[PDB]
Amino acid sequence: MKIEEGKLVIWINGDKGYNGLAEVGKKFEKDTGIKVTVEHPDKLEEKFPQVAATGDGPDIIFWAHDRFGGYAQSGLLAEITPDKAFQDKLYPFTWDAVRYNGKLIAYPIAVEALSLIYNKDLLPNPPKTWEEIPALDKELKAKGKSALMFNLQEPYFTWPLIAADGGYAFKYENGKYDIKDVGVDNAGAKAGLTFLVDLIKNKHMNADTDYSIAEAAFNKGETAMTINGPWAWSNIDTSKVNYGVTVLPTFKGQPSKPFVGVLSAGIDAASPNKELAKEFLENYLLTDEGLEAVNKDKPLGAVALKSYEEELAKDPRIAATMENAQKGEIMPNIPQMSAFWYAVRTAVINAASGRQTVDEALKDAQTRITVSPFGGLKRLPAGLLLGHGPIRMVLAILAFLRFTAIKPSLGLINRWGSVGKKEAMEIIKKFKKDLAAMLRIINAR
Amino acid sequence: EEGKLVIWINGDKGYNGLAEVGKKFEKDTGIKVTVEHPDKLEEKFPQVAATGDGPDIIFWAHDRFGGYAQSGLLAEITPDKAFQDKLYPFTWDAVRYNGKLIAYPIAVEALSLIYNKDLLPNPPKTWEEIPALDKELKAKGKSALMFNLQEPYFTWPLIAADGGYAFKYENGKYDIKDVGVDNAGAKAGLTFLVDLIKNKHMNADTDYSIAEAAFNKGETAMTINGPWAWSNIDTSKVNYGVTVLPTFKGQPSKPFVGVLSAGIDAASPNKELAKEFLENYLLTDEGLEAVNKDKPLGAVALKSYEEELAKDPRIAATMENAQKGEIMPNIPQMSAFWYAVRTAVINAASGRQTVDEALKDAQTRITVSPFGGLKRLPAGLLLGHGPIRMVLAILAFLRFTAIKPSLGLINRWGSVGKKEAMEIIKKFKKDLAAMLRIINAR
Ligand SMILES: OC[C@H]1O[C@H](O[C@H]2[C@H](O)[C@@H](O)[C@@H](O)O[C@@H]2CO)[C@H](O)[C@@H](O)[C@@H]1O
Ligand SMILES: OC[C@H]1O[C@H](O[C@H]2[C@H](O)[C@@H](O)[C@@H](O)O[C@@H]2CO)[C@H](O)[C@@H](O)[C@@H]1O
Repeated sequence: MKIEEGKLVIWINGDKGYNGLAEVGKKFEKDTGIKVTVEHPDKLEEKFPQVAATGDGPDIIFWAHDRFGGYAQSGLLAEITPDKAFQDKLYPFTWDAVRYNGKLIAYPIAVEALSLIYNKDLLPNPPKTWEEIPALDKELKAKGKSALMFNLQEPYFTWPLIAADGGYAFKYENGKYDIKDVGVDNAGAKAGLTFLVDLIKNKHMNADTDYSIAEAAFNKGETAMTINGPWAWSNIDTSKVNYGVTVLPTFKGQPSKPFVGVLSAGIDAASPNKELAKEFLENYLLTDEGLEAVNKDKPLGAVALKSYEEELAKDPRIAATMENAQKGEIMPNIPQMSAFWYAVRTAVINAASGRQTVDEALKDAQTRITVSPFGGLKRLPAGLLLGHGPIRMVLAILAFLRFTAIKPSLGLINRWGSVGKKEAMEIIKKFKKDLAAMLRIINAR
Repeated sequence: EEGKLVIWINGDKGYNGLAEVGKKFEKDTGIKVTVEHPDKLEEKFPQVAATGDGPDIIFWAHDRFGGYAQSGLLAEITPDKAFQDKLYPFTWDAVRYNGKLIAYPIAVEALSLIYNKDLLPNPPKTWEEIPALDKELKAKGKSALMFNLQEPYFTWPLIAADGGYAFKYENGKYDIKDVGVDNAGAKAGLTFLVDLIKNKHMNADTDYSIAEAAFNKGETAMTINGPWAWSNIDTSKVNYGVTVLPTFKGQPSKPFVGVLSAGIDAASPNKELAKEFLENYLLTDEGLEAVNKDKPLGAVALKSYEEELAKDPRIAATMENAQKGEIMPNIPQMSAFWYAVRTAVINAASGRQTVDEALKDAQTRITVSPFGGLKRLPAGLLLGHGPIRMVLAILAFLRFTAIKPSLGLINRWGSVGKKEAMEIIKKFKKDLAAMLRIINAR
């Protein structure tokens, strides 16, 4: 939504406790008279880099830390410099997750990892291994039930199994990720995705199953197990299903390795409410009371705030969450992560639907990820400098030529003379908007 | 501002007489007409065009307008058939570019040999006479010849005499690949000029102001200048004659002929005002007379008044030297030509370069000038290599067109110095604003 000075607009995912966040925003307005609006737009992580620094986006964006590296590379995030006093209140490993090229670029909020969730009434002792689940499903099927439903549309949920036997995103040693060494192709990844695919083939799961379908099934008591994060516990509580939260099953004796996200709050680089945002984040949200308000709505997991984390550590569900976290890996925050997640999402969906073989799917994913950094434009359109092409491109290259004090061709200046007054004026105004965004990003540094 | 008129014209021309017709315009229209004469106005204009910091009307030799037009800085002019017949057809030609009229022709101007009758009763008819002439005058405490050596315009008539030429003219087009700055003719003309200097007949530092002061005080017998110069000379009370330029190897001195022209900025909100001013106030008998009465224009483009003044012997001399020379080309490449020859002449004059050095340098420099427009991006730009301004510009292009930049390019964006990038981008925004003012004025 359109940002004004003297107000705060926040984006969070629709699965997070946005209503509880709205409540701490209410206390903020009570004290400051500054209105806080919380929104949960669809595809906000894709949306943000598109509207950032223009004024059409939020002042504050919430998301797992993995996407913030790409934002920062674009310069879309304000640098966070909290006082050492505040920085001490949060676990250091959580600040690590939001540090990019020597700069802190967001506030860590909570650590989230997937767990195995099970119906204690249907399944008193959940399976310790993935390999046991087919026999278990056959057993539950005879009673009109299902062994396991979790959404297969999002790579976040299937990745833990794919990584169990040796799959990895980017090779990590010391403090660096090797963008040339991707592990989506290897034997471990294939074995993990193959087991998943066989699950579907043998009718133990359906390839179409998404978040909504899996949640409803578990919450209605139709399935004995699901895989989900702390945010899901609220709805399960409401359905009164007697459930347990535990360690994910092993694959080939090895733990499922979930990617660990740190839910983090970023401040838009061009925001005129930067001081406002930092006050809200530091002094209202990242407190025992602010976190409890959000956690009350939808559980955060293990909060980054030492004070409240120790208080919530007692909960067995959170201990299970943290146990899975230790067995998994903190997500890298590098820009290539976007390419990784996109390529792997395609591979899992294609393999699961029998659309491609496992080997075909993963080879494609690996190639797509390995080559992504080498992308970008390499040549201008053949006749752009001659004045050939869409009017938008032509006015853009004329702008380029003027910026660099270089004389345009005759074919190009003819287009400039021939363009309609209304057409050129709308196209340019957009350019003005782009230039203004660029200046705001540089100025915020 | 809207409802005001700002005009630029060279400072040695009749800007005061021009301001007079402007007060006339203000009397009948209520719109104030401001006249300014910035130094290097012909170089400054493309810098300030469409920004709001420049003039509504710019006066200059037709020479420079082909370049202005190519950058879209000029408004197309479309006078009636009635007004067009008022001016000589050959002057409308000089202000034709890409099948469009881009300025109003005012007057035709060419250089002439001006001489002191008291010091030199019969002026030299050849150039080769001048050295010995200088010796004769030096014994009387005088000088033979002083004229501006800092501007290629004043030297060119000598350089072009023995076969030096700007751009070849075949058919109805100028051969952009055929430049004659390095040939034997150009060599002979400049070498002589240089030997003239090393033999202390002239000084390489001599500029417009110095030469004018010397002639008008009667310290030098000759100078080389345009019709605009006659006004100050009249006032100095020096008895002078305006005659044909000297010869060189029996061949005539070939001055480049200029048509003083008035042009309107593409972004002017007062274009309608400007056109009425130029057509109905300036380019009349009364308007031109007012200007010519300040500083002589030469042979004006208005048929009527040119006929009334083709009686003055000074204009007769002007036109006489004009026939011997050539009308300047108005192509965009003319800008690179003048700059290249300016350096070659200044360099040779100071012994900084030998003549062959200076001309070969200018020649290849004029032949490889990119007025034909950009054909390729610089090597490695899209890979993120090059000067920061260019890299920032291409990143802007990419954002404008929603195209993904390379990683090298993205790396330059994060690596750029803040103050440097900010000044470049603020500049970009002003450039974009100028483009919009041009469109908004249509
Ligand atoms: O899918 C719901 C769940 O996904 C998120 O994980 C993301 C990752 O963070 C994104 O950058 C993108 O790559 O897709 C992944 C899902 O495949 C969050 O970590 C989590 O909070 C959110 O609820
Ligand atoms: O000398 C280079 C210069 O020559 C011409 O400039 C003349 C101008 O045309 C005259 O009207 C008068 O102002 O004297 C000037 C030279 O001092 C060209 O018009 C100009 O573009 C070129 O650079």
